[PDB]
Amino acid sequence: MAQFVYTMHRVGKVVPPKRHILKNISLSFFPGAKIGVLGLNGAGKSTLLRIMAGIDKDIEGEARPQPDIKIGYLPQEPQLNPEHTVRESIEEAVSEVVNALKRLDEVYALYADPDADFDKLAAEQGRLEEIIQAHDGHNLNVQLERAADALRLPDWDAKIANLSGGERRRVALCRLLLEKPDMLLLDQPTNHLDAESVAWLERFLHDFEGTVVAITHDRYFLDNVAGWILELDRGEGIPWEGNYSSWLEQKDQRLAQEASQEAARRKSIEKELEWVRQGTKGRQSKGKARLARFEELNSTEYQKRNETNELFIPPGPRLGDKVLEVSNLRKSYGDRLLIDSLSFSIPKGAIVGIIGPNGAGKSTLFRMISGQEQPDSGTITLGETVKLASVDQFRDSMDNSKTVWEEVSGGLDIMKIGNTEMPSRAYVGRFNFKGVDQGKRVGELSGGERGRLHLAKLLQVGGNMLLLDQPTNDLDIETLRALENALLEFPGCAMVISHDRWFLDRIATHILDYQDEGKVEFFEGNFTEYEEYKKRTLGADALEPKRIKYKR
RNA sequence: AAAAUGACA
RNA sequence: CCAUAGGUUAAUGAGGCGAACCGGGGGAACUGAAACAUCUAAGUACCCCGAGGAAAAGAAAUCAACCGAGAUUCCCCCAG
RNA sequence: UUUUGUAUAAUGGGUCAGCGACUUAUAUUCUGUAGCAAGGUUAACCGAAUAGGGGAGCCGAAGGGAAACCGAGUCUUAACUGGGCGUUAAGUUGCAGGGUAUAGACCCGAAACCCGGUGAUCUAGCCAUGGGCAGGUUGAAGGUUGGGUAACACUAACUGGAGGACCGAACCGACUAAUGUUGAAAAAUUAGCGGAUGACUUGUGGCUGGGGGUGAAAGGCCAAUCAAACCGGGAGAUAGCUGGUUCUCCCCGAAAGCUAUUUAGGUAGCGCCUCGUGAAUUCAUCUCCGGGGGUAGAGCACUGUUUCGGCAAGGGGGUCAUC
RNA sequence: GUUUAUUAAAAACACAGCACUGUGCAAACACGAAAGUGGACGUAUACGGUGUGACGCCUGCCCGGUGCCGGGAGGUUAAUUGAUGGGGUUAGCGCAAGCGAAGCUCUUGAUCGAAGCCCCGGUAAACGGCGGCCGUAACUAUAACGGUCCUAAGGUAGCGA
RNA sequence: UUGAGCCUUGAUGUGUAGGAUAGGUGGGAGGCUUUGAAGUGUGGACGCCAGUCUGCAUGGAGCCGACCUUGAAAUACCACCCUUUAAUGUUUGAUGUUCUAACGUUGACCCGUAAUCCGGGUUGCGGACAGUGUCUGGUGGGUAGUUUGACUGGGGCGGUCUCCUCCUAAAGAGUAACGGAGGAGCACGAAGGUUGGCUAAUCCUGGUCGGACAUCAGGAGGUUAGUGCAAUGGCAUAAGCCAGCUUGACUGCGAGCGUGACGGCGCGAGCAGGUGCGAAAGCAGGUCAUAGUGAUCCGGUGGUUCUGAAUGGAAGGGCCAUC
RNA sequence: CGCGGGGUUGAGCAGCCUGGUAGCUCGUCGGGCUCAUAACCCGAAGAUCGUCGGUCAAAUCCGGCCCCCGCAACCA
Ligand SMILES: Nc1ncnc2c1ncn2[C@@H]1O[C@H](COP(=O)(O)OP(=O)(O)OP(=O)(O)O)[C@@H](O)[C@H]1O
Ligand SMILES: Nc1ncnc2c1ncn2[C@@H]1O[C@H](COP(=O)(O)OP(=O)(O)OP(=O)(O)O)[C@@H](O)[C@H]1O
Ligand SMILES: [Mg+2]
Ligand SMILES: [Mg+2]
Ligand SMILES: [Mg+2]
Ligand SMILES: [Mg+2]
Ligand SMILES: [Mg+2]
Ligand SMILES: [Mg+2]
Ligand SMILES: [Mg+2]
Ligand SMILES: [Mg+2]
Ligand SMILES: [Mg+2]
Ligand SMILES: [Mg+2]
Ligand SMILES: [Mg+2]
Ligand SMILES: [Mg+2]
Ligand SMILES: [Mg+2]
Ligand SMILES: [Mg+2]
Ligand SMILES: [Mg+2]
Ligand SMILES: [Mg+2]
Ligand SMILES: [Mg+2]
Ligand SMILES: [Mg+2]
Ligand SMILES: [Mg+2]
Ligand SMILES: [Mg+2]
Ligand SMILES: [Mg+2]
Ligand SMILES: [Mg+2]
Ligand SMILES: [Mg+2]
Ligand SMILES: [Mg+2]
Ligand SMILES: [Mg+2]
Ligand SMILES: [Mg+2]
Ligand SMILES: [Mg+2]
Ligand SMILES: [Mg+2]
Ligand SMILES: [Mg+2]
Ligand SMILES: [Mg+2]
Ligand SMILES: [Mg+2]
Ligand SMILES: [Mg+2]
Ligand SMILES: [Mg+2]
Ligand SMILES: [Mg+2]
Ligand SMILES: [Mg+2]
Ligand SMILES: [Mg+2]
Ligand SMILES: [Mg+2]
Ligand SMILES: [Mg+2]
Ligand SMILES: [Mg+2]
Ligand SMILES: [Mg+2]
Ligand SMILES: [Mg+2]
Ligand SMILES: [Mg+2]
Ligand SMILES: [Mg+2]
Ligand code: NA
Ligand code: NA
Repeated sequence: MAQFVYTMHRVGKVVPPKRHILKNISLSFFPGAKIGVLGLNGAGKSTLLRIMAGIDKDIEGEARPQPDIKIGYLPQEPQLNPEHTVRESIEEAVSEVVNALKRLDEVYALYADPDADFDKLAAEQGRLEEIIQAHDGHNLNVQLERAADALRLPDWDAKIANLSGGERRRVALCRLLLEKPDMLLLDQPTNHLDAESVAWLERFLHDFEGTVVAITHDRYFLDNVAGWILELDRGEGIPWEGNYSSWLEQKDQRLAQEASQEAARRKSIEKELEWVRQGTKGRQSKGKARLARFEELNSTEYQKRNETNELFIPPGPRLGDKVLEVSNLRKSYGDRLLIDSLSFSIPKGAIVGIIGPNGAGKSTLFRMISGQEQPDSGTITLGETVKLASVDQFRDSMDNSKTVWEEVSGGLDIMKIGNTEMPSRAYVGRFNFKGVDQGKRVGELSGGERGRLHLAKLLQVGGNMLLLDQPTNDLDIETLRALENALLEFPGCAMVISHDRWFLDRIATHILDYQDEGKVEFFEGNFTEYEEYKKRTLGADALEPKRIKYKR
């Protein structure tokens, strides 16, 4: 009884093609409930989040929150100001209190003035004597000095342009949170965070009540916090009570049963078609009712929209012994040194996984490798046979006003990958972009579809020193494993930057571990062999967490 | 663990 | 001994019949809809119970419209 | 009579005489006639009552708009120089008539549905009771006495009298043929045929009732009637379907087409007929004038097809670098 | 032995025998608005239903469809229950405007909620089903044999114009 | 045995730096401490792991406030506790086991009674189940009511049913067959409106890769080109091709006509209010035209006090737009 | 001929599924293992997707031509 924070009733949704990404989803939520939303890229999870937060009311059905609840919505790709700084971007969040202090000091100026002393005050200041109290505008200074510690935000002077990818998400998380809301709706909240930040956030989420609906492709992240699982497969809402391991078997069972029913329906249709095509045998019935039943049996069902399979990677020029060695590399920004005295040499035909904290120079390394930057010391020495192909860390380089096919190919009926040409339509189709899904504008694309398309567009240079900067951005399990199996077959060299060590556990052959002081160390092997190295030359240190919290 | 066959003189 | 159930005994009443009309309990289908299932035929035919010279109803928890009328029953309009 | 069409070998009629089919309330529209006339007229009812009262009410004299509302105007519209509907031409009540509506609705005619009752004296099954089956055969189990065994088993003679057993009359049936089909008979006669101690047959009396009975099962039987008995009622069910429709004279006089249709043999609007009113040199023939055609015919520049020339691509079988 | 009384007496019906299935007794089942009767003054060696039809030798493979039996985890799931949001009215604050307490009403429908169905097994003397194309051996006549596709399984014994 | 709620008792709340696990206001202040210390073992939950709460060991008379070096201060009552939970009460819900008193008894005995019916009385056995009533989901040819189109060179099977183009079609319009051939159930915020500008297919000669055919140059050419999609009629003033600015793909009307049996469908100058393009004259109420479709009823969503059943409101209607 | 289905490597089959992407098992050819052959291992080849033709795009759509495989020919 009681409770019942949020409700959805027969909430359909129709997209321009014709299909219903959501149809007949009727369910309710309760205080202090954690829901994890699963599905595939295209299942409608982000649209459901937008509806639940109330951004869009173009539904059929009802979607009601209980009155007097604060809703914090974290979207797929939060948009900030490339002009702002961290200080003036975070300061926006607590807006009713900065103006409260400013106006209170101005009223402290104007109150001693004998002009309308009993008119300009009783009507105006009184509306602020509690805006400074309920929100507590006096102690925002210590509030920020404390809340900065937990996230370990970038420096206040830092600019958004100078900010790195993970720190940007950190800032956005602080901005969203500071409102102290009840409903917390997040769409993939841990896109760029490392082990420390992800563990901290998934402890804080579990502690924090008020109901949290989280989109996540990460089994380990979901297991800690989720008390309920929403499936959201093909326009249906399947609620599961349990953990990921128990739900995965039920999902597989459902798929197997649906395939069996499909086969049975096929066989029935063959059997009835034979009778329909038989003769007449005299002046007898032929059964108009039976004909109507057979005609009704010809219905349609949705195949799983993207059971995407192994991607395409076209290798290019043959590559020799020199694989762009690096000697005495040192990098800094003003006085902030990222890397000092780094020297290594990648072998031939290897995959090199790069690991480290947020804003430790990982993207900077690719920047100076691709010629965008320069080294403050030493030199990187390219091999003359080396072809470069580096994937940008951010999806935000496409133009949202163009079609998928036009964006990838360039408006050419035949483009070329590497040296051989092959048709552009086939080249895109190799990335599971069928002819129907060809026509959607790249601004109308899910996160995973956008990532796949951007990867497909950039990988057409036909190079052989693939500098992947987090290709595992918004990839599902099957989408991830397709590329994970395609990469192991790459002839050329692959340098991969990522935060999820489980993906790298299957593909990495060389390791670049970042550390403090700007220390970057090379290693040859996989992560189990790295653990073997640590255990052979060990050190007793496991006291990672402290749980700073936010409020006093 | 698997292991079939070889015209007459 | 309880006491009830019960069995003889007396006087008083009703049993059945009859044409129509009347009140009550049940209650069709053919037909029309140019087929038909909601609907109409129709609370009609028919069955059953009960009286009376008539029977039922009947003295506002009724209408009306800020003006008012005064139980019930039947006839002519309202009005197809 | 029905038809495109009948001497038709298409229907109906043996003949006379009698009977037999467009009617009757009410309502509405039009026509003729009669009375009053911007008015006309009453209903129920009262009444020594076809009179006289009764004007409740109905129609008409004003329309427009969905409505408020306005008013010889109104609606539309922000508004019409507009545009739709109206003003400017008399109605109402009887009588007679032609239509339409609700009633059986011009008359005769179904197979069928529903309701209440009468039927198991014929026939289905079953229940209680008591009769019938001439005559002649065959030899089961069993038993006794002998043989055989340690005992059995087995065996021989005698005896015995079983059976949906055998042949065959009464009795019960009904396989073949002939006769008879306005019969002797609304299922029989004649010569043959099956069962004939049994799951038999028969007398008397009971029980099962109509969407129900009973059925050694055929949709068989339930009073000569059964894929739902008979009698009465709803009931003059419905019939876009056949048949029939009664005295006389004068005038005019068609259609078998289009569109639509659960529609093709029905119906509805229009085209074709008749009666009445009002109107224009209204309409028809002919001569002259102003028109636009793309048919018949003709033709091959075009779309195609068709031969014969002289040119000429270009090409194919061999001969070739037989790259 | 029985049957279409009145055009069909039969290969049809019945039958003894066989099998499956239900039924623990106030039995299943049938006639009955019900009381109550038959079953039966019987009691699983009994009674009802269905198929086959003495006797002899036998009765092969398939649980995919459709029925039946068992399971209860999960999905869906009625009546009841009426939390919530929206709307109407208005005592008042205003006296232009608008807001709107308590009550009363219209609507919306949170939670709870069984059997069935989905799902998991069995069952064929339960209703039923029981394959294609191509090559191959001293006359190329045919295939003991092989290749491949599909099925729930590919017709066995015995018969066969 | 338990889910859930409620009320009271306890406990828990470690950013940095003051002192070191500290949630908020307190109200203000030293009082707590002696139902026997700060101190001496450790009980145990937890921890961010320094320890702070707490069972028991003798004695049993102790800490801080205040100063504040940080934003804030001193666990030294009680308050809705604001947070986790830990309990005992406590209401409700479920799942169970036990009982007797409703109820069942087609178990035994007794009486009415000379009665295997019925009733009553004792006694067992079940027992809040079973059973019945109302509501409700499933199943339900066991039973009942009906439907199952038309054209058609007889019916059935086959084909077809609405719209557009050509021919049949007889030089106005219309005109049939199960006659001869093809299409449609759309698209376009530009492919629409103006203002500027431009004009094709094919063939030849020359020329880098490059040829039979890509781009370039100049000659013949003269619409054999093109139209957003079938065919016919059109198109150079282009209705074809290329750009700018654009929203007339406007609102209310509409002289007068074409075509339909009707429902309806089509063309339309001009008038009023605003609008775009152009220097203006002017053009623009969709697309070169002809297919791209569905009446009424019922209901949904916006606007409008037109109406609002005693009155004021409201529900519900009406009208306009639309599904 | 009235109505349906089919045609893909040397054999049997997918892929026609709403067009951008020609595959499978056996078999042919060349090596290897073995005294030698089968089996087994390794490596290759080839298909105008029946045909005439008409969608940016087909094996995939549609019309036709060719051949093959089934079905129906009822009431008198
Ligand atoms: N205009 C459009 N036309 C066609 N498809 C569209 C259009 N707009 C959205 N879609 C489709 O609707 C779906 C929206 O999915 P959504 O944005 O929820 O992402 P997701 O794949 O469910 O989740 P996530 O990216 O967060 O992992 C996608 O499949 C997207 O392609
Ligand atoms: N132009 C710049 N000016 C100042 N600082 C910069 C600039 N570019 C990068 N940095 C700093 O360099 C550091 C590394 O940034 P980088 O882009 O390499 O991040 P990263 O390690 O890849 O992080 P992430 O996890 O977000 O991918 C950060 O601290 C960032 O603020
Ligand atoms: Mg009497
Ligand atoms: Mg009728
Ligand atoms: Mg009729
Ligand atoms: Mg009386
Ligand atoms: Mg005639
Ligand atoms: Mg004739
Ligand atoms: Mg003649
Ligand atoms: Mg005659
Ligand atoms: Mg004659
Ligand atoms: Mg005749
Ligand atoms: Mg005659
Ligand atoms: Mg009027
Ligand atoms: Mg009937
Ligand atoms: Mg008898
Ligand atoms: Mg005998
Ligand atoms: Mg007989
Ligand atoms: Mg005889
Ligand atoms: Mg005999
Ligand atoms: Mg005899
Ligand atoms: Mg008879
Ligand atoms: Mg009948
Ligand atoms: Mg009648
Ligand atoms: Mg009659
Ligand atoms: Mg005449
Ligand atoms: Mg007819
Ligand atoms: Mg000619
Ligand atoms: Mg016999
Ligand atoms: Mg007979
Ligand atoms: Mg006979
Ligand atoms: Mg009994
Ligand atoms: Mg048999
Ligand atoms: Mg259930
Ligand atoms: Mg029936
Ligand atoms: Mg009827
Ligand atoms: Mg017909
Ligand atoms: Mg003509
Ligand atoms: Mg003409
Ligand atoms: Mg155009
Ligand atoms: Mg121009
Ligand atoms: Mg134009
Ligand atoms: Mg056009
Ligand atoms: Mg009112
Ligand atoms: Mg309204
Ligand atoms: Na998303
Ligand atoms: Na980065």
